[PDB]
Amino acid sequence: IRMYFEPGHYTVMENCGEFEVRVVRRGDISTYASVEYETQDGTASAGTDFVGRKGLLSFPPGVDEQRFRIEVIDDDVFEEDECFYIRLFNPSEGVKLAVPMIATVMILDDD
Ligand SMILES: [Ca+2]
Ligand SMILES: [Ca+2]
Ligand SMILES: [Ca+2]
Ligand SMILES: [Ca+2]
Repeated sequence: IRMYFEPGHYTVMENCGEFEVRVVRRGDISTYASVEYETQDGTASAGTDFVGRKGLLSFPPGVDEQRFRIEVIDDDVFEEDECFYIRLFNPSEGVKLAVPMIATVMILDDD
């Protein structure tokens, strides 16, 4: 069992409100599996550019992907391109992560 981000890169608009992130499970599909994710600060900041999130992604037997939305924080203040990262971790017993196993998000400014 392998798990990774697909898409691994996300290009998002500051006005976009929310975007879906997607993690995929490959190999044996027949057993329950899970992986934890957590946003991580980059040149973009939790609290000011996006709202931080940590979670558990559960894959029941038979399901090979999980999606989750992340909220982008809009404002009226000019910036240039900025990144933050979502990272995977604590995969359940059978699981080994593959690349990408950290997703990259660029917030394109609009102001
Ligand atoms: Ca910023
Ligand atoms: Ca911003
Ligand atoms: Ca804006
Ligand atoms: Ca802005």
